[PDB]
Amino acid sequence: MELIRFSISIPSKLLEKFDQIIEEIGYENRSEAIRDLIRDFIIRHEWEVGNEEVAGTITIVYNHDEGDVVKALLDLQHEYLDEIISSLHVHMDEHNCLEVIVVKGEAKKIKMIADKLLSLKGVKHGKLVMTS
Amino acid sequence: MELIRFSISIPSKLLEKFDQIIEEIGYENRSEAIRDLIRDFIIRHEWEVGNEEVAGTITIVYNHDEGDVVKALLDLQHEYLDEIISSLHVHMDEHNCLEVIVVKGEAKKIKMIADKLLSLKGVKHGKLVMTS
Amino acid sequence: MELIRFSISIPSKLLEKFDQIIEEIGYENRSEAIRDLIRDFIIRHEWEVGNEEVAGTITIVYNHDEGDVVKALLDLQHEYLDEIISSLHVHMDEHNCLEVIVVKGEAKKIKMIADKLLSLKGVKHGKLVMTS
Amino acid sequence: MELIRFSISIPSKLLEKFDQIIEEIGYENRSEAIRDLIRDFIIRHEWEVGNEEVAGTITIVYNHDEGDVVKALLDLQHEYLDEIISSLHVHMDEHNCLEVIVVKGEAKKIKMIADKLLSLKGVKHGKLVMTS
Ligand SMILES: [Cl-]
Ligand SMILES: [Cl-]
Ligand code: NI
Ligand code: NI
Ligand code: NI
Ligand code: NI
Ligand code: NI
Ligand code: NI
Ligand code: NI
Ligand code: NI
Repeated sequence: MELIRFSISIPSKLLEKFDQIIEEIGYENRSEAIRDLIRDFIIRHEWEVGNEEVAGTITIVYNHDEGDVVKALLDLQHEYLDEIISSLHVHMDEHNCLEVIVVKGEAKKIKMIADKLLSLKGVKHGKLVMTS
Repeated sequence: MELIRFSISIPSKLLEKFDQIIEEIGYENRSEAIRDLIRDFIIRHEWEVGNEEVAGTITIVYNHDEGDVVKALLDLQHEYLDEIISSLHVHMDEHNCLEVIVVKGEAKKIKMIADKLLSLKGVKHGKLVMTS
Repeated sequence: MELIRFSISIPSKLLEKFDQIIEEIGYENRSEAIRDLIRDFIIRHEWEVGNEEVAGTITIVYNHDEGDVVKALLDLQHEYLDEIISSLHVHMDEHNCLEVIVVKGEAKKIKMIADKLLSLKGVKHGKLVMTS
Repeated sequence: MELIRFSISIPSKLLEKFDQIIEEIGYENRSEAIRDLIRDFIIRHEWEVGNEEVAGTITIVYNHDEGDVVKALLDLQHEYLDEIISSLHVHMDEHNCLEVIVVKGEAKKIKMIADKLLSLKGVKHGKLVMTS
């Protein structure tokens, strides 16, 4: 409606990995993709602060052998019964596990639970995904 | 390492709600905020680059009456058995569903299926969380 | 403590299939296995009539294509939200599905729900399994 | 078809609670009751006969603190990846778990794993529901 240009300083290695992925997706340029990022952020954020009701999936990959991650995960999960519905676990290989934990409840409490889990030791990856 | 600098054209109201949320969270500059978003975008999409062997969860939400969405999904999924391992399904309310589909395979073929799924009359959007 | 012998009439084809399986398990004879059956029955039964609290797994295999079984299953499941926790579904092949539905609640209501489901059209197999 | 007749030695108190429950349910004779139990036993175990390719759910219940039960399970399961597909896990209370493990493979190897699982310090019993 009325465009304003500004500049940003970013480590070159990083900006290039971006350009590669973005180039792949079909984007015409950066401003375009960065705005998406920005636009999505704002939205994902108002929910996170929302403090309402969300249903979510916490996907995580972890080497069950590195530390007591397997221990911690359960203890942490059993600590939040009301918010944790059930959990799917797929043994990816001799050492690695993929586990998606379904959670329902107050976005605030859930976004803080997702954090606790993903903040764990053996946790390699992980991401929360919410719904209205 | 080399710190490259560049600028982007962005609509005001958009750039407004951003800075606006930026303060709240506690950033120092837009460059910090924006860089993160980028590091995160890379994390989320690097798999779409190349053809490495991936594995993860495809979370979606739907209405099991609103169309053939249900049969469609099964017919579709059952088409790519090899890539789709299992899938958890929570019933949110009387008509709306939450279903996490776990998969593993080659990025190109994975995104091929991810797209075909997300794009169906009945599928009301659905995020992806894939690693390698 | 004080053994009483009685006799039973049973289709020969049947008694032989029994003898085969029982022979396989490691049983020394029939009375032995039949008593197990009887002993288990009595126990599984007092729960079923129990009317208390149980957590259960309803495993079922069905050709999603034969009838609207896929339809019926969801409609029936969404009809019992409070009792149905979540559901795992594994696409066994182009036509067949294995789906284990987790349920919690009043044994009476749950044992009657398990029935409704397994009584469905496309339903080939199925069995309820309860816990204290 | 030929109706064979045979008799069995059974302890009274046992044969007592049986007939006792038989009336309730509404049977006409013990022979009806007993025959069913047998038809059902066959349904539940025919897979243990031979080596056909089976698939189903191994439902179990445990206490995630009571021993190494948890790590044990994972180490064990991760040993037979090929046969074990996925597994749903509900948290019942503060220390007790419910976990349905979905598998597919050859009867002999399936029962081999089923046994090794059911028999572990931490596993407080667990039923099997397998077909072909
Ligand atoms: Cl930074
Ligand atoms: Cl009969
Ligand atoms: Ni614990
Ligand atoms: Ni595992
Ligand atoms: Ni089909
Ligand atoms: Ni549903
Ligand atoms: Ni419906
Ligand atoms: Ni299926
Ligand atoms: Ni291990
Ligand atoms: Ni648990």
